[PDB]
Amino acid sequence: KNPFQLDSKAPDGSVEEFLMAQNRFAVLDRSFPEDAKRLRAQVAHELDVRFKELEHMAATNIFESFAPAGGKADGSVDFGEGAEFCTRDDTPMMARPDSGEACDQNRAGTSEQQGDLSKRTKK
Amino acid sequence: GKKMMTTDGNTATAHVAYAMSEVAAIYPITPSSTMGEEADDWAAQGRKNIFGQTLTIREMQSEAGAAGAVHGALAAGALTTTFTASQGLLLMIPNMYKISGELLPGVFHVTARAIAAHALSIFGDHQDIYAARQTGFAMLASSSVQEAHDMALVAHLAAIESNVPFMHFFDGFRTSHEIQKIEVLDYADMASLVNQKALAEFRAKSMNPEHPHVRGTAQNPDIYFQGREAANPYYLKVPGIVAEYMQKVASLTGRSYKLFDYVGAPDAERVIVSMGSSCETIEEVINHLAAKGEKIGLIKVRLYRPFVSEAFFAALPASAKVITVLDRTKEPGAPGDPLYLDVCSAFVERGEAMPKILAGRYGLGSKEFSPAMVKSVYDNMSGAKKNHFTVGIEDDVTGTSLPVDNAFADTTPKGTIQCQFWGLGADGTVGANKQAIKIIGDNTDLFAQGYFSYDSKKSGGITISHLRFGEKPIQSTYLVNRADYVACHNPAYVGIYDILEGIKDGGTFVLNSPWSSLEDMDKHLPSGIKRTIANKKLKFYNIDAVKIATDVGLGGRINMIMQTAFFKLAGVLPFEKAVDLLKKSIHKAYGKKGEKIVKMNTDAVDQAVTSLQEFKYPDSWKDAPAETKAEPMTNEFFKNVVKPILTQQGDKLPVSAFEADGRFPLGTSQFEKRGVAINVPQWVPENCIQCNQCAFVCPHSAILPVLAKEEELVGAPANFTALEAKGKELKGYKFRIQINTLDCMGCGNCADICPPKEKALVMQPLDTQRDAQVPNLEYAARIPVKSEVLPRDSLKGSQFQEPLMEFSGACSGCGETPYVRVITQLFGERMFIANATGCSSIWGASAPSMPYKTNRLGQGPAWGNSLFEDAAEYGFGMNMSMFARRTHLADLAAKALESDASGDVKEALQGWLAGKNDPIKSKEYGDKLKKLLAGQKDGLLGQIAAMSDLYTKKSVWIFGGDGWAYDIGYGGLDHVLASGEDVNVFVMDTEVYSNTGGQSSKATPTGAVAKFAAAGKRTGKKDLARMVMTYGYVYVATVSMGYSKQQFLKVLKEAESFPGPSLVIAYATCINQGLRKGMGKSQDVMNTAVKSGYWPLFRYDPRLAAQGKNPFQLDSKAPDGSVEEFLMAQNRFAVLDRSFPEDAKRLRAQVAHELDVRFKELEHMAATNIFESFAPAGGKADGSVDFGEGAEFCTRDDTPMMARPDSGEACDQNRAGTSEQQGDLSKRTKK
Amino acid sequence: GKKMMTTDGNTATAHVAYAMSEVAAIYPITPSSTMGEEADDWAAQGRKNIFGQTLTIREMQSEAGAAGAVHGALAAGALTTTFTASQGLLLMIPNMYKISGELLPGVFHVTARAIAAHALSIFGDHQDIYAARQTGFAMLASSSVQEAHDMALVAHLAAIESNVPFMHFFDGFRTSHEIQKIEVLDYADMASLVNQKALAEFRAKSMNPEHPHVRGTAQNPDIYFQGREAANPYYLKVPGIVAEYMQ
Amino acid sequence: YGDKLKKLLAGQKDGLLGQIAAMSDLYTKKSVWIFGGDGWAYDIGYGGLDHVLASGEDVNVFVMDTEVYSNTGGQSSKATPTGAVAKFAAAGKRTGKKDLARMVMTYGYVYVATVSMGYSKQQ
Amino acid sequence: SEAFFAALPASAKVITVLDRTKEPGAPGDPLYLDVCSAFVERGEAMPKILAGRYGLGSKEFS
Ligand SMILES: CC(=O)c1sc(CCOP(=O)(O)OP(=O)(O)O)c(C)[n+]1Cc1cnc(C)nc1N
Ligand SMILES: CC(=O)c1sc(CCOP(=O)(O)OP(=O)(O)O)c(C)[n+]1Cc1cnc(C)nc1N
Ligand code: SF4
Ligand code: SF4
Ligand code: SF4
Ligand SMILES: [Ca+2]
Ligand SMILES: [Mg+2]
Ligand SMILES: [Mg+2]
Repeated sequence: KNPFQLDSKAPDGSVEEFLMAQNRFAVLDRSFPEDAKRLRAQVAHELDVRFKELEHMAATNIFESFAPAGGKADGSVDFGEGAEFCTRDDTPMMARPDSGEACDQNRAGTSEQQGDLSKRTKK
Repeated sequence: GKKMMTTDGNTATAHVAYAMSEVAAIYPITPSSTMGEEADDWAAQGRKNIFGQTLTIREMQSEAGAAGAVHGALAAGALTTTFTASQGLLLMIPNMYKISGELLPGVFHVTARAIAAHALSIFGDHQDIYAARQTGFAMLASSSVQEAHDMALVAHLAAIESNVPFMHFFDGFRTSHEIQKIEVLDYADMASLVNQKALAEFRAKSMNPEHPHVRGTAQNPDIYFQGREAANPYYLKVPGIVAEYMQKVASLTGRSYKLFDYVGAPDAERVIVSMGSSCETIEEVINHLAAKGEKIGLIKVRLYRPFVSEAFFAALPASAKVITVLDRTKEPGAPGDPLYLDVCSAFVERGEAMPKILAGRYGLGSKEFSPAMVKSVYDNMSGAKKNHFTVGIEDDVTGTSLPVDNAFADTTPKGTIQCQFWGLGADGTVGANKQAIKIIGDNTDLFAQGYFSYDSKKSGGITISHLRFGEKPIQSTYLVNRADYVACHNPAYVGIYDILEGIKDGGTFVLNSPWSSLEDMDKHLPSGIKRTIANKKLKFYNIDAVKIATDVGLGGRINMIMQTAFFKLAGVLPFEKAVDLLKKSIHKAYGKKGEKIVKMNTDAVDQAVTSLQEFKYPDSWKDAPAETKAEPMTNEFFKNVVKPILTQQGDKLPVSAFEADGRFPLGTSQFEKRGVAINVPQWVPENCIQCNQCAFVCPHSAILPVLAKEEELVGAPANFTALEAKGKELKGYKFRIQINTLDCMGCGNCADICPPKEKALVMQPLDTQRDAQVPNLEYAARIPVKSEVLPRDSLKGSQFQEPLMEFSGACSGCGETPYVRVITQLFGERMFIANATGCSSIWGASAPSMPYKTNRLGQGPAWGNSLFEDAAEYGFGMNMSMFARRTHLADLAAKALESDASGDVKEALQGWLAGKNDPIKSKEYGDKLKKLLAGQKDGLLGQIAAMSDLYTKKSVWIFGGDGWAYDIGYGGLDHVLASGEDVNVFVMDTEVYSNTGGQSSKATPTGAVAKFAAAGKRTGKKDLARMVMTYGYVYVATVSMGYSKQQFLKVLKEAESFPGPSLVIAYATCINQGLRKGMGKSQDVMNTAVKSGYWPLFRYDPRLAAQGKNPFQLDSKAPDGSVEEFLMAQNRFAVLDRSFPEDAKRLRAQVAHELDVRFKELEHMAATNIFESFAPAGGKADGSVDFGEGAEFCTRDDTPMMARPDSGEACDQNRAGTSEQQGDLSKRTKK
Repeated sequence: GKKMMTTDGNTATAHVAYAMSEVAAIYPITPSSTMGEEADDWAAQGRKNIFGQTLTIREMQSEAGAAGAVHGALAAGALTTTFTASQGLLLMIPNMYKISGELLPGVFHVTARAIAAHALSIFGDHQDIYAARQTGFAMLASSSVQEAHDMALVAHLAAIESNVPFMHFFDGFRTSHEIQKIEVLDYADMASLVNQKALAEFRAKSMNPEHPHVRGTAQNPDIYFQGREAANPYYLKVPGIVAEYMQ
Repeated sequence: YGDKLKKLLAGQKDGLLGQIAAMSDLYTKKSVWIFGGDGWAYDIGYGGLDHVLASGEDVNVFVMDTEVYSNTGGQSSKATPTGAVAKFAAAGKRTGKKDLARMVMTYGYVYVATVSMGYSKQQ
Repeated sequence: SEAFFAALPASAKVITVLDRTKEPGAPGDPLYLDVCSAFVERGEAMPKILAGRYGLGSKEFS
């Protein structure tokens, strides 16, 4: 089922009275009447759009699964375990107790390129 | 009981921390990362703590988050620990006050690292731990790997009994990454030492709704001071508790400690007080010198907080007449560093004898602190007695340094074998050195020590191993400077580095090279080396490690041969045992895939032992002909500063060589020319379709397209082949794809993507290419770049622009640098870069290699690294500066328009004001102004003329990785984008904390394997793009070079031109992801990332809504079904499949499901008809009004928090009800 | 000229800070809030600083954000200031090392407030300013409403000429909120005390693509220590400079 | 079941049962709540709030949105709406309210809701 | 320190350094530690130095 549910209804048109009933809004109307008029209209439009977007969310049939947890099971593995090329650099930042073992550091090109160079330079 | 073990300071302390803790909140930071990672690994393997439980570990979004979680965990009654350093410890400070203030038994294990000031440093010193000395945490220092283990245990036990949190610390790298054979206790023994009554008291006083209490109250002046002093009893007792546990632990281990310990002559007259790993080297020197009659000693500081002066004096010989206190930090402006001030206080309070006390600074950022330096310190006490000195550097600026005599005799105990190994990154030298340390330590009574110096270069970097083996304890916490055995595993080093420096007489020198014949050696081996080998009668051995490896089938892989060389010639073990042990271990390790890969190594050993014969050299080497100096031309700065640094001589540069503020100039990497690629591309002009994709894609700017006119090719070398230029606009020009073979890293991305079947680029060995291309690139570099020919932001055209970020220390095939290189080609000359700490800042600016450069006109990115957590705000600040200063400029312009300035000037000003924020017009008129106002120094036109670097519209960019953007700096990123100001954020998503060693980030995808997500991350990838899109006024887009270079460029232009905030998220391949066919497949992987639907490309452009059109546009097509092969082609996913096939199948199916859903969501977004569209901006107008002006009721409270200068007027405070209720009561009461 | 006015420590300080700064990144925290709010109201009212410009002020998400913004503004050549205390000051510490480390003329005005330990307190003491004593910022104290005005000015003038960031502080409430009849200087008088050459030099060395440089490098053991000691000549001149401006 | 263990184990001091008896304040499942204002949730504490919600653990965040930093004196926050007057928004805030709710809903596995007592006590 | 001493009367026999903070476990608070170091480096007269804590959280200092 759709996880999103709308519990209130579309703007009933009383927003202007709502704002003007609070000094945080009204005080602007008394000091910068032109800007205030503009901003209260901007608020009205912002909410109009938002509500419309919430209505789509509520009417959509597109949403994803859910599961509290589970799976993992004992054990972990290093991301570099059995990789074909180095997964760490020559930096002291990536240095670790178990690092230091030789690997393909990508300075000889791709596997395929390396393979083809072998084929061509065979001798 | 006990157990022997060879490990580093990190695992030594993590070993105890895991046992003594139930919870751990962590965050990765070098050099402490190892601890948290081991804790995670052990918990996953099933290791139990003293309570029989596996540790509950969690990675937070930052260290501030970990500190808060640690506080909560402790408050809620769970023993808790954390690991951190430097910048991280700083973020924990606010919570430290709370954790100690609330008397919680927490324990922080800190690898002391330098704090970033004039520069960032990951190396060790005590700046960080001293920054927290006032938080109320007890502080216990350990000075050796074995001490790290012991003090970690004392800290925990003492924290539990005392109720005072503890910070156990040890020196970054010098102690944290040094390997030593030590002894560790079983968890059961640790458990037996725990005070059970205290543990139960902790549990009972903790937060719990069954018996609640209130904590974290807000207090007024009447009681705060009393409440702050009520913990005194606890701090008075902690010292005795620490001593008690030092004693209990000693009865189990045999190693005793005191809050302050003394070593040396009991009648010493000159004493040193120090803390940390320096104490080990100091003691070693005391043994040597005292044996010659010198009356010197050392007081080792264990418990630094609380500072118990009585224990200090218990360790001070009454005979001491001069005392030098060593501080491993710098507090600018303080009358002295912390330890020094603490000691001084002890003497004044004692009020008796006052010996001469001197203060000394050493070891900042892991600066060497060697025996010679210790000698300097001791000599100073009997000589000049210079005060507030520095040692380890040459301070020729203020003259605070002690001179250091490097002829000082070797002081390692009798019978110590010292080794040095010069390797090349990824040649397995370090891993071989570590094996030899385990092998030797496990099979002898010898003490072993290993330490490793790495390179700032991530690829093809040089490594230097320092190993010591001996019959006596190894206290040498400094590099080996007089080696018995020196091995140079890379022949390229022979002619460029001072490899035989300090090697002893009759010492053994092993070299890996194909110079078997005396004529070959004479041919390649330089004179200095020959004279050194000859004059010191060195046992010189040469061995074609590459030929044997190939011959036995190991395919040129030299680790085993050089390993055999060590075991055979180092002389720490007898031939027999060594070869035996080495082999037994070869079957031990390996042995996995048949005895075929076992035989090759066994064989490689046998063959190595045979080929390992003492090369014989003619006595004429004694005075070989000193060669010349065939060194090319470069800058004075590259000659005097960076060259010296790149060749391991930075330690000799005095203070005078550096800028007070730490700045460096751009383009110093232009001259490095390392030439470490094994294979480089070869241009085949017959097959070239002149598309420029190869140059666009290069992670290192190694490809230089050339567009010349006949006349420019005149002196062109014969082999400077050029095609007639294809393209209507290029009619008449000659085209060429010039390969820069020395700067190439040989990743193969260019060749891999070159369009035509009959490739125009083919990888060939560096040798087959350099002689021809070195002179060619050098000729081409002098050919003017044709930037005016084609559109700057067109695929082909962009490559005809000057790249302003070249030859960085990024890994070969790095997925971040191509993006950055292109961005500079489009805005480079007018951009600011606020770079978050991370790979981009590391390849971006690791001294002394500076990859960002200026163009032919001297313009280039103004680049800066503030911190890891504040890049967005840092760039926002740069944007504030430009706004302020360019507004000042605009105001002067407007004023000047109303003066008698000439019509020309006025016309230019009017033009600039009108095009002020337009890159084209602001530059056009600004350029007229530089001309017109040239020379003007008086009045208004003068000020305006002096502000020319502000004329053209600048481009502020914020560069950062995913860890920065989705985690630690997300709050700042979110606030900056929400500001609506004109900044550009470019996020290089590598889907992990790359630079620090592949730790998971909220950007890490479901099922991906990474540190702290080693069973595959179990939460989907955070959707930063969709979160930012909810704003409606921020331009948001995603890109992937491999999929579309055009969409990338389109995004770049649309984001930068957006007059608001822009966020661009790019798919960045990285070595941590483990691309199965190499990093040269990066472009193809980027391509697949998009096609598979794994990484959809889109753009959210607010200005489209401003015109009735949908701001959201999808740029890629629905998932094509290839995700499974896309994931299986990366080890970060493939490993999980091989280890947990069941859950891995499930996790990969979940990814395919998530992306399918997400693509469908993006689809309705593009199909929608609803979107934010009102007015562009408008408004302002001078004036301010207070939200409380004219309110009918009080709008502020009676609190001190809301009190303001103008507050205090009478008002209706809502205690009589509504206006109506009061009205009605008025009517009802009439009267 | 001089001007007699009755106000509190906060306003006496903000009066100077506004005049001597071009940019300010702020975040609210008692008892320093008054200063930022004042600087904001004045800017919105069109008050001009010594450059005849109204102040560019923005509110960040936290003090850490504020401190990062301050660092960036300074790095990019603007005279910058911020107002904070206690918990906020602590979050600015990481950036304080960077700001003093790159020798930037920043000025922090702090109303010294207690740090939250066994409890939170919005009241005054030096717990917060002492927590930042190793960051490399010069630290100048004022002990009265009148001194708050004078030291604030000395702090700004001295930061510009010395290139060492300054932390001007006074007691939370006890001074920040005490009201006294004092004398403040006109903006013109302050402007005449400014070292025009140091100022031009600060702007010439700042970040700019027209003449770039790299700042905030990552350094190894080979050179970090020398690099950290390179600023000594600047700290050596600070005392003399403060004394000169006090005079 | 926890209450039954309190009676059945009352007095137990030894071994396993004793250890279990001493852990009764852990028997009942607890409800972990995080309280804070909009300034905390939308600004300074946002990054930690975001990280903790993304963790998937069982915690409850309750945000009392006053659309300003109230305690400190009415300073604007990212939760402050368009046109509202507040300190640092002296001419009415010129950017709209940050949509914290829709941002958090993008995870899909976090429960998100908005309330308003005056409109519906039941909701 | 030079400026500190230029302000200290040569007659001073006892000096009390008042710190308005508390660093738990420190051998002394910041100003006190700084003053102590001043006397130690001078090497001359050593008057009695006393450390005192006051005014935390706006506590009256009357
Ligand atoms: C040098 C330094 O201390 C780095 S490098 C950076 C890696 C971040 O990765 P991101 O995904 O943002 O970028 P990437 O490397 O390209 O993957 C971290 C964790 N830090 C360590 C760290 C931790 N915590 C804090 C406050 N500061 C720092 N500097
Ligand atoms: C008392 C204390 O120091 C408070 S009261 C609080 C206001 C928070 O507002 P919010 O909207 O989240 O909640 P509200 O009050 O219910 O509106 C602030 C900014 N702080 C000051 C502050 C500033 N900066 C920092 C790091 N810490 C603190 N404690
Ligand atoms: S192989 Fe890689 S580093 Fe070399 S030119 Fe090609 S893209 Fe650049
Ligand atoms: S990618 Fe190939 S075809 Fe294109 S310009 Fe480069 S060498 Fe020529
Ligand atoms: S992002 Fe990855 S590939 Fe690039 S420099 Fe960093 S570790 Fe290397
Ligand atoms: Ca933009
Ligand atoms: Mg990353
Ligand atoms: Mg609020």
